[PDB]
Amino acid sequence: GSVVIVGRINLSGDTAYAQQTRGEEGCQETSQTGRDKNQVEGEVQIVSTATQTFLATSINGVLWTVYHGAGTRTIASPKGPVTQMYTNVDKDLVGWQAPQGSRSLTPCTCGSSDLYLVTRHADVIPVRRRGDSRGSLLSPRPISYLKGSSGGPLLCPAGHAVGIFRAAVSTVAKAVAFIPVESLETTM
Ligand SMILES: COc1ccc2nc(C)c(O[C@@H]3C[C@H]4C(=O)N[C@]5(C(=O)NS(=O)(=O)C6(C)CC6)C[C@H]5/C=C\CCCCC[C@H](NC(=O)OC5(C(F)(F)F)CCC5)C(=O)N4C3)nc2c1
Ligand SMILES: [Zn+2]
Repeated sequence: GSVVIVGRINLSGDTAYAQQTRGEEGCQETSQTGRDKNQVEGEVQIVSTATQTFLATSINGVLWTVYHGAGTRTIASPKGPVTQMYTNVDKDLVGWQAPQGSRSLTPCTCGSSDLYLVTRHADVIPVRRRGDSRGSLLSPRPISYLKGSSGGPLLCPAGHAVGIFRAAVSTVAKAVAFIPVESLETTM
């Protein structure tokens, strides 16, 4: 079956807000056909397979997500199922050509230490950068709050993309792992 856009997250100036466009019944049927006529908008898509929901982030003209969510699946589109352009399991990274109407985030060149994880609810969670692929949460959170947010963006204060959220370190989450925008460009 195909990955399906079921909603999205829009970044408005210094804010993010979510919208739902599809429920479980529509997700299951569109996953089967791979045919999706819904208009696309936003930098972050809420995506779903038959059985898992997660996020996808547009960067550099590619809609990126995690392999552990998408597998090798196509993504539903107005012209039917679209094959992945990029698949790297070692990076836990897949990507498809970005849908017409999504807006690509700008890769960050700030070097900032303050990062902001966007969750699937448009919650913006502060994070302290610790290198290029890890971040420490300012307040620990039950991992429940972060589940379903893989493939969403870490942003810098200016709103640029720093990386794709991959996994969380926990024992309550204390830290997060993300794929740096630099690794996406190397893949590309
Ligand atoms: C099948 O072929 C594959 C190929 C490559 C691959 N690569 C990774 C790293 C992987 O890991 C899985 C899924 C990740 C996940 O849960 N991702 C988040 C998420 O939201 N997923 S999701 O959207 O709910 C879902 C599953 C898509 C629907 C974003 C978190 C939020 C909450 C975590 C809840 C407890 C989990 C804590 C765990 N911790 C961790 O693995 O930490 C490490 C670190 F210590 F950081 F190094 C990475 C290696 C160890 C974790 O994050 N995952 C476990 N599976 C695969 C599988
Ligand atoms: Zn920046």
